[PDB]
Amino acid sequence: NDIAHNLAQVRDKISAAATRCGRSPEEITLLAVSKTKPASAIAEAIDAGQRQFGENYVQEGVDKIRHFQELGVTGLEWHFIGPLQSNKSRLVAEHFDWCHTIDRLRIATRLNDQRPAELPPLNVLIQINISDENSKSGIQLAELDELAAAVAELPRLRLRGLMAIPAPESEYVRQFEVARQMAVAFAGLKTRYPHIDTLSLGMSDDMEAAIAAGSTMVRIGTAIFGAR
Ligand code: PXP
Repeated sequence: NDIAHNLAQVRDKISAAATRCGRSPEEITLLAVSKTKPASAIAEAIDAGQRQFGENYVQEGVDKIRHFQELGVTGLEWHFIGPLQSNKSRLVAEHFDWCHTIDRLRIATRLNDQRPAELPPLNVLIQINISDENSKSGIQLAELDELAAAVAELPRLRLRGLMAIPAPESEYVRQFEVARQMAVAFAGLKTRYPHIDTLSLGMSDDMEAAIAAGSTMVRIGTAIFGAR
């Protein structure tokens, strides 16, 4: 693999997908999903221009984070995008800049209470289980309003929007409709809540549908770093 080459290609596809549907490419944030890839591979991405990285497992994330802190690398943004058990919340709160997987209030409160006061608030997204009946992550859409309100008062967090890991679909129509469900909910949150600007939605194979539907952040793993 040439990570630098993949980055530019993915970025071209992102830019193509945004322009094709009348969006500025500036609206879509590329989040490089570096789970199960060595810090050397992240380094190749960092050198090529990538600054935003997503990790699914806490210790693996912190190692990579501590590592690039020691090298002195600036302007990085680390998103934790895997499920978050209670006993591993302290590590996420101390080292990450974003968490995409808030799906119950006890975990949000722990993250709030373990977040060092010198750090800016942890940017958090509420995860919706929009279409996956084999998953236990994410709330139902009916729960969004209540959970968003509870989480919105936590002063060491900053509620920024919604995330969803849709059940896998092959039909492009279903990818788009499911993503549109999320964008509608995102839209509705934004009419009421301050600084709702992030809809984390779309991976390597449903990128186009997700961007057409209104996603602001795609989470690309395979098309950048190869397979896992
Ligand atoms: C939460 C999350 N986002 C993004 C990805 C990236 O998927 P892909 O490799 O197809 O780009 C993954 C892979 O597990 C993921 O779990």
